[PDB]
Amino acid sequence: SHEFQLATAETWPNPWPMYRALRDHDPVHHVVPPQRPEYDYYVLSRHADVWSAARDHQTFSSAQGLTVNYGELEMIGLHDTPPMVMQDPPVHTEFRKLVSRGFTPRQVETVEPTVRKFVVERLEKLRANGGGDIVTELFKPLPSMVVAHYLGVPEEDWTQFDGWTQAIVAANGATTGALDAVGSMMAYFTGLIERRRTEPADDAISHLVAAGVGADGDTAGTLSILAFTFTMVTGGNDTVTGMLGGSMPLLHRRPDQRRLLLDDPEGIPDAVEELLRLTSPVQGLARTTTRDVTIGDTTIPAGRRVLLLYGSANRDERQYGPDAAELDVTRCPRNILTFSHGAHHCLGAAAARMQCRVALTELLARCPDFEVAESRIVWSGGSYVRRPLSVPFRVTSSR
Amino acid sequence: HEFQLATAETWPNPWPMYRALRDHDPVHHVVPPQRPEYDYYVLSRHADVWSAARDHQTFSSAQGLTVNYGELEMIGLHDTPPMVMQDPPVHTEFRKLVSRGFTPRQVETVEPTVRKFVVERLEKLRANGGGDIVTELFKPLPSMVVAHYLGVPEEDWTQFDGWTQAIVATTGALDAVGSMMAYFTGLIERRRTEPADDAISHLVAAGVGADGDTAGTLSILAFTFTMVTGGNDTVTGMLGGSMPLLHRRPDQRRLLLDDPEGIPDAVEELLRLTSPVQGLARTTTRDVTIGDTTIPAGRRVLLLYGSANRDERQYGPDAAELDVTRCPRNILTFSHGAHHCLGAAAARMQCRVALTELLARCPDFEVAESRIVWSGGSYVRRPLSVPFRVT
Amino acid sequence: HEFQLATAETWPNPWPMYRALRDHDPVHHVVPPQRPEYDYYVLSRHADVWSAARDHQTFSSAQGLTVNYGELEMIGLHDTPPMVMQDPPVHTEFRKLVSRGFTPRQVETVEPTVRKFVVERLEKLRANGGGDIVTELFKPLPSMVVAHYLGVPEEDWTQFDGWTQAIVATTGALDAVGSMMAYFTGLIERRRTEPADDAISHLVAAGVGADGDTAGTLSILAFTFTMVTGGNDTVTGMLGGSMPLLHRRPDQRRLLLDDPEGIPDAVEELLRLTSPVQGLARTTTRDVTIGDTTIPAGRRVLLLYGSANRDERQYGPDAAELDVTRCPRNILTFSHGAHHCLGAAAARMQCRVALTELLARCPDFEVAESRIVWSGGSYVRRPLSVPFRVT
Amino acid sequence: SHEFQLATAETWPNPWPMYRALRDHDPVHHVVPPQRPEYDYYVLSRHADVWSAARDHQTFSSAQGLTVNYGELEMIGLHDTPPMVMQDPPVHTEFRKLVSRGFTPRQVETVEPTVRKFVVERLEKLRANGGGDIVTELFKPLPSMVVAHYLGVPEEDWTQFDGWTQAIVAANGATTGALDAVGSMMAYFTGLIERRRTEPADDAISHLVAAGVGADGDTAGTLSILAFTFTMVTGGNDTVTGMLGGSMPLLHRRPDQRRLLLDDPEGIPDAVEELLRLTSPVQGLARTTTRDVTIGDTTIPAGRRVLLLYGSANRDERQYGPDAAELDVTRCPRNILTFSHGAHHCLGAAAARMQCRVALTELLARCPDFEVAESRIVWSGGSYVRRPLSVPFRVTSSR
Ligand code: HEM
Ligand code: HEM
Ligand code: HEM
Ligand code: HEM
Ligand SMILES: Clc1ccc(CO[C@H](Cn2ccnc2)c2ccc(Cl)cc2Cl)cc1
Ligand SMILES: Clc1ccc(CO[C@H](Cn2ccnc2)c2ccc(Cl)cc2Cl)cc1
Ligand SMILES: Clc1ccc(CO[C@H](Cn2ccnc2)c2ccc(Cl)cc2Cl)cc1
Ligand SMILES: Clc1ccc(CO[C@H](Cn2ccnc2)c2ccc(Cl)cc2Cl)cc1
Ligand SMILES: [F-]
Ligand SMILES: [F-]
Ligand SMILES: [F-]
Ligand SMILES: [F-]
Ligand SMILES: [F-]
Ligand SMILES: [F-]
Ligand SMILES: [F-]
Ligand SMILES: [F-]
Ligand SMILES: [F-]
Ligand SMILES: [F-]
Ligand SMILES: [F-]
Ligand SMILES: [F-]
Ligand SMILES: [F-]
Ligand SMILES: [F-]
Ligand SMILES: [F-]
Ligand SMILES: [F-]
Ligand SMILES: [F-]
Ligand SMILES: [F-]
Ligand SMILES: [F-]
Ligand SMILES: [F-]
Ligand SMILES: [F-]
Ligand SMILES: [F-]
Ligand SMILES: [F-]
Ligand SMILES: [F-]
Ligand SMILES: [F-]
Ligand SMILES: [F-]
Ligand SMILES: [F-]
Ligand SMILES: [F-]
Repeated sequence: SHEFQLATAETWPNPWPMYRALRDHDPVHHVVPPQRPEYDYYVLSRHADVWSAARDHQTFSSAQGLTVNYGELEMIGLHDTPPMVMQDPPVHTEFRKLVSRGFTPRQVETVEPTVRKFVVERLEKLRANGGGDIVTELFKPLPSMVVAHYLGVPEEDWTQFDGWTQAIVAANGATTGALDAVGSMMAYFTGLIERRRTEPADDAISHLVAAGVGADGDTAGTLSILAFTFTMVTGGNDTVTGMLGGSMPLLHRRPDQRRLLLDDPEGIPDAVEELLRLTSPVQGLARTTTRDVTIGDTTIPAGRRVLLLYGSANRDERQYGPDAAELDVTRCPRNILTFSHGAHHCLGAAAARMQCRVALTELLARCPDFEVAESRIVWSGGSYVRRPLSVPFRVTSSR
Repeated sequence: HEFQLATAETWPNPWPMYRALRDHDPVHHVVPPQRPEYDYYVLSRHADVWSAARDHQTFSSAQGLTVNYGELEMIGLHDTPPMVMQDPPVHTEFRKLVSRGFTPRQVETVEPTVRKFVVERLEKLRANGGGDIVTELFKPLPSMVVAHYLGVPEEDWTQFDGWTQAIVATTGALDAVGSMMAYFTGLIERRRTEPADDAISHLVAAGVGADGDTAGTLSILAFTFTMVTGGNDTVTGMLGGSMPLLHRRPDQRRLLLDDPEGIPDAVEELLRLTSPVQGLARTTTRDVTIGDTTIPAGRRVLLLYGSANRDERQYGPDAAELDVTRCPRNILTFSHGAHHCLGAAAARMQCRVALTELLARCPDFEVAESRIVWSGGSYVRRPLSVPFRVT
Repeated sequence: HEFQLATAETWPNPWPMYRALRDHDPVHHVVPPQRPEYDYYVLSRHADVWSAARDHQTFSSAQGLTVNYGELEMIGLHDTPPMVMQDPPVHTEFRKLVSRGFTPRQVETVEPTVRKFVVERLEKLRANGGGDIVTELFKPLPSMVVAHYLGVPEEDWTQFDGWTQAIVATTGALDAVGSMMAYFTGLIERRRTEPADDAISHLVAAGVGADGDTAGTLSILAFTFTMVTGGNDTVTGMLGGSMPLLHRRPDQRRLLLDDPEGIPDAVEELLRLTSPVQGLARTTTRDVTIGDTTIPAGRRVLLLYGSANRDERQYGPDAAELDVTRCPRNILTFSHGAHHCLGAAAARMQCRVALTELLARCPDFEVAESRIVWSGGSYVRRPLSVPFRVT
Repeated sequence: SHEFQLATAETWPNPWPMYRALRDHDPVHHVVPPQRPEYDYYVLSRHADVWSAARDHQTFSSAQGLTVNYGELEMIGLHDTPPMVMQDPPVHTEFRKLVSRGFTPRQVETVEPTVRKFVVERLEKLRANGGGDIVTELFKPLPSMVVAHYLGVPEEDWTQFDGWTQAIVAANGATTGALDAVGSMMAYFTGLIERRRTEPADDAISHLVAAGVGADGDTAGTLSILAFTFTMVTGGNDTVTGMLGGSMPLLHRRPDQRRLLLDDPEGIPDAVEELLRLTSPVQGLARTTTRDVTIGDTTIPAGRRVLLLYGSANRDERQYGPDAAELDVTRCPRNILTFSHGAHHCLGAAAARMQCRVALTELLARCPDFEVAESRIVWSGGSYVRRPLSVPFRVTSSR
């Protein structure tokens, strides 16, 4: 297929061939914006290369940015960039230590029931109409509760909070309700932060406040806690949506794979893994070299940005065999990059996995013969996170 | 004595330490016993600092502006600007847009508004014999100008300054930040359909934040925050920092009293001696050699503007003292090069005004040096309290 | 349940967790939430652990033997051997010399001395109905043999064990370490002109420490320390660990009571089921692939000897239970390959003796499983207290 | 001159030409023991290369050993190796943090008087005999007091402690008094450690005990504190001796340089720096690569040991000019490697510097026209630390 090109809503449907293209012919692809040559960068597509890069945080930095956009830490450009910039060990270690305290196994169990309740409520509402938009009806609002949960947002506010969430996530002058939501969200948290100073819980934010972040005047601290929550509200929400929605077409395309999980629900957890591999909600993130580095026969100059195609890595035939491109709920894939590897390995991987499990389990139980109108599926914009905005669902069984 | 990052108790007199460095260790090496890897260098001579600032490709700003490699560690104590600028080409565009909010029309337009406040507050002080000139005037003063450049509508200036003064400060500032944050979100929204001439309007007009951006809208708020705090302290610093200087040299003030036509030139001298931004670091993007010393690539190098301005090698023997008639050239109070301060004009205007009115309405005033209280912070040197007395 | 490094409260029954791993996650990946970089793998199947241990060039020992990358951080809590062995070629020479202190003559020579103590203490216990068989016998017992291999003269064995028992334990052990340290320095000095057949004599005879070496003399002391502690706990572990097993399966004991000619074979079975050294890590020297999983170079990989020995894929369905008649082959209680235990013989002898005398003089004994107390430590599993009762 | 070859007492006199040889012709010299080829290693001699290597602790590890001896962390071989093995950041960071607490400026001031007292006592005793062995009479016992000081050894024990010190430092069956000293030293410290558990000072050791090292049973901890003290007693003692003694011939060879410091004692501190550069007590230490690394046109395989010739680096003409080999007390040398650079930059650099200053100052004041019988100077064994055992001194002025 075509050569590298950052993804758009139009290209998100089948980026797989471009990946194969790169993997089979330009493992270390050099991109040179024809107009702005000073912003050239590289793209890694082979599982092996992407894997090493992600892990070797010493050579491939994060604190410079996570996208191929050099103006990332400035003002112009942004739009498609994480709200917060992550540091590298040792600097990053304090943070990871503290925030991981709000990301324990109890955190998952404590909110799983809520997840299932909602999943079942919406699933049955859809069985009522014998169809609908499973993304709009379930996979979009679903993650918001988990994110609110991890952020330490009290139930009374859940209603209000989800409001703001949905206004912002919708961003991509309809986005005016967005600037508004952000402000609202903004003030809310400075409040919640205040509340936590003396009424701490065990949510990530409580552990940062309790640890002193944004304490006695420390403005920069408070600001970063905010940057964190907004990064969670935005990304933590639609990465899960991307997984759930993105899984629909994969399953639809193969009822035999669906049948396996039907006669034996035990395969679901493993299936979630295979689904995670193929969907790769976070298709790719970039790094900045901290010294001239040589991969294969290409030598990426220091200071250059390199995009790690996690999505291509999870589909690399070299790592997963000939059928890498196909769905195999029994595959039990090892070394997937869906959550990356190394210092920043996703803290909510078990939260996402739980959500996928509950969702897929309930779905397969109540809508054993669902169908997806692929052709009518809509993909969100952005070049890094691959999620669907709309997924025409329809249980070939009603009432 | 040996070099060391300043503190509120060491800010009263860093001058000797600077001389020491300029004279005996131009390219000073600091090696923290606890962390020899988190080592850095300190340039103190005017010629070097000047050349360093001008050479952005070699001395980058995109790594931080502090000598602390672990600055971005949420741990605590963040003596650092609420956000950091990139270097060209990246910075070029940003700077180009924001500079449209820093035009001559911009500075001129608010001057009258500023002079009025200065006079009102000065007279309020004469009506009391004295008072703390920093909290009473110098602190609130720079607040207005920031708002003016951020495009904050006048009616709000009262409510706004309300937060400003809480943030630049029992942490009710958290609330102040939330309020101000949300405030700006609306102002940005608004600016999408009412593009004035403020920096923010020019940014929003470019597409920043204008689209449920997030990140983009957050960087807008980071910038507004930098201005809100940095823009206050620096002016507060210079205006307050000038008090003891003018107090100590009555002969100088006399020159300005007999001939106020020399106040603009005095403003330069005062800026040279105050250097509110005593220093800011950079990070070598390659191994660079200065004199005998060679600084490895990726090393923080603190540019001591404050010292460079007092460098005898540049301003003569008396470089260390007040000479309102000096008319110093090439000062580094606003750095040099790609990051040269955009609010230099705005900064100068506030002092030309403030100083003129001070001298014109309180020709005879006294400052209790001994009772001045400096703020903390190793990079920006400003007084928290400067007891004033007109008589 | 999910995998996790053992603790004194989890040592009572790890068997289920192992099964789980062997059956569902042969090459288990552990990713610490606080430190995803300090991640590692856990091999639990006999075939893999066996192959891992045999392949030293790929799975090195010279990085540490714990899954904790920050093991050598003085911070605190050091669940790790008092020193670490290198891999061939380096290890080859060391092992060659030290192995001369682990000869057949060596094991045979002290057996009688050992059996006597066993009998004395066993009778002392019969004279009291019972007592704690670990503190009363199993703990002091392995002490003698170590001393014997370290070349500690018998008269001292009393004073020596004195320290041993203090160290293997209000930290009067610090003093015990100092005393023992100095003790060995003299013994080494001595050995320069009185080279016996102990391991130390063979080392000193080679030139180690013998020259105001330091380092060299300190490594001698590190080794003697490893032996002193490790060599005790492991045997203490196996002997004590066998108590509940023999207690639980009276039918088994009966087989040994009617025919004590089957005790040597029972010793193997008991070693297979106790695996005092439940596990020890290695560090991949290259990217290596096991099954679907690929472990990156420089990754700690915990070899679960304890699990490999209970692997049904190797010993059949009942692999999980006591069959003194089994005569298990290729157990991993003493690892395999370049680091295969040198004191395997010495270890086996102490149990052949201890067990025979136990069964011969207390055919009818009881162990209060419910009241056994395990020691801490995630790699060596031994009981601190095993209340004994003869009746 | 000849090709690389680890130093011996016989070769320590003038190793400078071998260095130049390497620098000018084999900057990345490959050494291959003819008999044990598996133990091949590399040697860096150019200031630039040695400097980068020392700093880049990520690539060039320390925790594997500090010498070119691969059996370093085992048993056979040792002899010429540090008693303790240093870790790499982050692991090493805790230690550095705690021990540096006992290495403050006060620590120097608090013991400087003692240094000067002793220096003057011995100097005058030598003026008495109008000569003697300045190493045996002063530069050998001198450092012991500072080391005892930093280790937190109470004055009453000073007598006893120095005894053991001298017995061990003498190591290189006369070394029998050594094995004895070590044992004595050994037990002493376990005691001192005990004492510190409740009677802590501000000496390095107190900070480790107070921090918990070797606490509630932690045997490994206690053992490492010991390894540290023995590393100080051995190395901390004779590196200073190497500097002081080694400086004698350098000064002797140039009375004009000595004259400068005579008419202006201010130059002494700077002189100490130039002396430090030329003496390089720690001529070199090795590192182990943690990945294939390429210097120039040579690519040192990972896992290989590399010797960083600090002594050659300080003499590199490229860094210090044409006269790099000569003494210039006004040179004011920048970037010297005498104390290394990076994570392990010597903690006692200011202590050594103080000693050199006091010594050199007193010497130049009381023995302005001393002489050294170079030909009769004796060098200690070992390939890493270059110190003299004997230095025939003689003030061409008596009484
Ligand atoms: C299927 C959904 C998800 C995917 C694919 C995903 C993916 C990722 C990836 C790849 C990273 C690291 C990016 C890099 O630097 O390469 C990351 C980090 C992280 N994720 Fe997720 N994530 C998901 C859901 C979540 C959720 C629901 C939460 C929160 C409840 C979460 C919390 C975080 C946090 C806090 C980190 C930062 C860890 C660090 O920097 O050490 N993620 N995620
Ligand atoms: C006493 C008065 C002030 C002083 C001494 C001061 C000093 C500085 C310095 C040293 C820099 C460059 C720092 C570096 O990169 O090393 C700077 C940049 C800047 N200042 Fe100020 N400043 C003052 C007042 C103001 C005010 C009131 C504003 C406007 C509201 C302002 C806006 C800025 C901006 C936006 C830049 C960044 C320019 C760029 O990055 O291209 N400054 N200032
Ligand atoms: C219950 C009895 C014992 C058990 C289960 C045991 C277990 C082990 C294991 C697992 C190893 C290899 C560890 C590895 O590298 O992964 C080992 C090595 C060794 N053991 Fe033991 N051991 C026991 C008793 C003893 C005794 C009493 C001595 C002798 C006094 C001894 C001396 C050693 C030595 C010196 C080695 C190292 C060999 C080498 O590195 O080449 N062991 N032991
Ligand atoms: C002229 C004399 C001395 C020289 C040339 C010297 C040299 C060195 C060097 C080169 C290192 C680091 C080696 C490497 O890894 O490359 C070192 C580390 C150190 N030195 Fe010295 N040293 C001297 C005197 C002392 C003294 C007197 C003390 C103690 C009072 C001392 C305490 C230490 C300590 C504790 C470190 C370890 C720091 C760390 O690992 O972070 N040194 N020394
Ligand atoms: Cl603290 C933190 C920082 C970064 C990331 C990861 O980057 C997030 C994805 N994400 C978010 C949550 N879980 C996954 C991201 C990528 C690309 C773009 Cl354009 C936007 C976003 Cl939000 C995760 C936590
Ligand atoms: Cl966009 C921008 C970024 C940085 C700077 C300059 O850095 C500011 C000073 N400042 C602020 C305004 N005018 C001057 C600063 C330095 C040190 C410390 Cl601790 C705090 C602050 Cl705020 C200027 C604009
Ligand atoms: Cl020279 C040598 C080095 C290591 C080992 C083996 O490692 C020992 C076990 N051990 C000791 C003796 N026989 C067995 C050990 C493991 C874990 C923990 Cl936490 C402590 C210890 Cl002590 C054996 C000789
Ligand atoms: Cl904690 C620590 C570890 C290592 C070193 C440094 O290595 C020391 C030199 N030294 C010692 C003190 N100051 C300098 C050394 C090198 C070579 C040889 Cl053969 C022996 C020794 Cl002792 C310094 C502290
Ligand atoms: F798009
Ligand atoms: F660029
Ligand atoms: F890898
Ligand atoms: F139901
Ligand atoms: F139904
Ligand atoms: F302060
Ligand atoms: F001065
Ligand atoms: F000069
Ligand atoms: F840090
Ligand atoms: F323009
Ligand atoms: F307006
Ligand atoms: F001038
Ligand atoms: F005016
Ligand atoms: F005063
Ligand atoms: F435990
Ligand atoms: F089981
Ligand atoms: F299987
Ligand atoms: F660590
Ligand atoms: F042999
Ligand atoms: F004997
Ligand atoms: F078998
Ligand atoms: F027997
Ligand atoms: F029981
Ligand atoms: F020698
Ligand atoms: F080797
Ligand atoms: F360098
Ligand atoms: F005298
Ligand atoms: F005299």
